[PDB]
Amino acid sequence: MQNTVHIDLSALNPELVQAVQHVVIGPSSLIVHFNEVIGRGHFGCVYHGTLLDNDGKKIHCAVKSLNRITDIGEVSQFLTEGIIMKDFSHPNVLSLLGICLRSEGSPLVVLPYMKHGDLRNFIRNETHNPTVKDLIGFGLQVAKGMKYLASKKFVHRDLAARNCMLDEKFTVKVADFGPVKWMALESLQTQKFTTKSDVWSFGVLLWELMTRGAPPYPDVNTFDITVYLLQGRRLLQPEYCPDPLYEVMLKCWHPKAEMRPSFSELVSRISAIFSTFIGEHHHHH
Ligand SMILES: Cn1ccc([C@H]2C[C@H](N(c3cc(F)c(NC(=O)c4ccnn(-c5ccc(F)cn5)c4=O)cc3F)c3nccn4nccc34)C2)n1
Repeated sequence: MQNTVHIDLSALNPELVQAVQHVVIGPSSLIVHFNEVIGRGHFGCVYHGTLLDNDGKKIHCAVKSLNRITDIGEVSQFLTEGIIMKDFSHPNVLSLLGICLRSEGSPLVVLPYMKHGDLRNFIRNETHNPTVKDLIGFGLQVAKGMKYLASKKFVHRDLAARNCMLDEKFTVKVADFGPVKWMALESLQTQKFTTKSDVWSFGVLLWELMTRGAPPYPDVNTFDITVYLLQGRRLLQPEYCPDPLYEVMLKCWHPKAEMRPSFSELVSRISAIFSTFIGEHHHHH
């Protein structure tokens, strides 16, 4: 039976199994709402979950599972993915709550629940219609999360609005659901990624925010993005986007990687722009 698979934890890489052992969740503290699916694919599924804290109070979570398991390699990759987040501790970066290892079945990767889902779908929703200032604030939040990750020498490689999520307090968490329109020029040419190519992707993400989730380069199938960028062309300034914020976008797309601002510089510059735009806003950024 597929629900009787038993994983030999001693087959896993020693550093991986040490990391998993520090984040174990006892099954008695977790209710997986197997009938409440957040998202499903061929290989995995994410469910609503309830964690019971040490007072018996409820923590809403999301619980990742593998579907059918046939080899230890699938399990190792699944756990390695979860453990990426283990040492992330920042308000603007998605964290790992832990890993639940029942006797049988898939290991379960437990994450804090993000009430408002991914940032791109959130800002595209016509009944959310976020204000200019709140969109700037979301960008500032992403910049703060990326400043933290860059300080840990973590290169994201797929920063985009679709990979950020928004929780109940409207805190943005940089994440990766697991991308040529977001890639730096040098990454398109060499397939090498750095923090400076994350800065390029952040520029595109800011553009996504200020267009309320318009697809960048919508005609991409009709031209070559490398040629476009080599000839100096860039995404055009969104309507209602403040001029200094568009200049920030342009700096992120400098053809010379070393000339792009650091994420520390971006936090300072966007915080200045946020502070002087006096408009309606709702969220704590
Ligand atoms: C076809 N389909 C569409 C959707 C899905 C499922 C649901 C979706 N889902 C989700 C998002 C993630 F983003 C993750 N993330 C990771 O598993 C992860 C692994 C390793 N490293 N990072 C990371 C973190 C920070 C960083 F800088 C770089 N990487 C990760 O984020 C897991 C999820 F289940 C959630 N949907 C709604 C609400 N919530 N609430 C918590 C999680 C989610 C996925 N399927």
